[PDB]
Amino acid sequence: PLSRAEILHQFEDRILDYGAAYTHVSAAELPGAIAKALGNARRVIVPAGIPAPWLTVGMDVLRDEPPLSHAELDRADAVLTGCAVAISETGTIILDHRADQGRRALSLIPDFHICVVREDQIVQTVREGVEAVAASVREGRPLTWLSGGSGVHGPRRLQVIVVG
Amino acid sequence: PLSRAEILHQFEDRILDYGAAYTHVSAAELPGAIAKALGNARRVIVPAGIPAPWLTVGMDVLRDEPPLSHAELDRADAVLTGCAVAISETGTIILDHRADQGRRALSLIPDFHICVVREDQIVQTVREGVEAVAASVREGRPLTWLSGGSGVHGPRRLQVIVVG
Repeated sequence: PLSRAEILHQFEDRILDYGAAYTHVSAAELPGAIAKALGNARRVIVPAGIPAPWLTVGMDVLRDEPPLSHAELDRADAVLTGCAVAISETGTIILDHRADQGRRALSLIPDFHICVVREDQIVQTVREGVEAVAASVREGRPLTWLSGGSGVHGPRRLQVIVVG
Repeated sequence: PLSRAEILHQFEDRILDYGAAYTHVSAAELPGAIAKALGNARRVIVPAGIPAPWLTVGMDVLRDEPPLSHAELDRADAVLTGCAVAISETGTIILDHRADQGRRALSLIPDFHICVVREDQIVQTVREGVEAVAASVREGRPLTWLSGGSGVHGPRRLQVIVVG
């Protein structure tokens, strides 16, 4: 097994090669990091399970209750989500669409995805990643795997924020 | 390991428990099965890589070149896709959005998904399923895992057609 430091560095490398933005911050720095990532385009879709402390005044928060129309999603500047697990070897982020991630449309239609990944959600191998989401699969939850590897198609911009 | 027969029966059970329709047909029967699944609502989105022989006169074929708008996708009656692999234990179908599956929007926005699964694409375990799509992940292809387990949220209707 790789060390945690090597895993973090590997994940970073793979996310950067994907063409995504990447930053690793402390919990205290997180709200600022998200704010910084949004810049002056602050119309951000926020799934119900995103912790309040991540959010900051000046965000134009869109909520998905009632569900945002395709047009509302397309007009949003960004979507902010957590994830289920991330895999360092392939720079993969897996969503299982729990409350901090929202339904599939929220990370498909908007053009800029800000995805917050806790340091402890990053595993080295695909095998471990699948183990982490096995229960979600058994529950019938959908999974979306977004990968750098070893808009029309989805968000053309991705910011990954590792925290902790 | 389960036998192929037990695997097929298991996959069927899990897909049926998901609330999906399920049929197992021969290759010769496939075009008819797809036609039968569409009924009188024949406006079907067909990814470029779907083999011509699956398609039948009377289908109102929509192509995604140029890309269909959200409204065009929402107005379509169905989308027809292949898949990457299916897992019997969890009734999971994994898409990797190759040419016979199309971009993520095509299986998210329309309300009725007809998904053709070759008998040889069905594996027993999640472990095997991941092995089957590992190369896609390494390539950076997105994966969508649709699962029964052991519209707003996506297609409210799913027809699975196992072939061969």
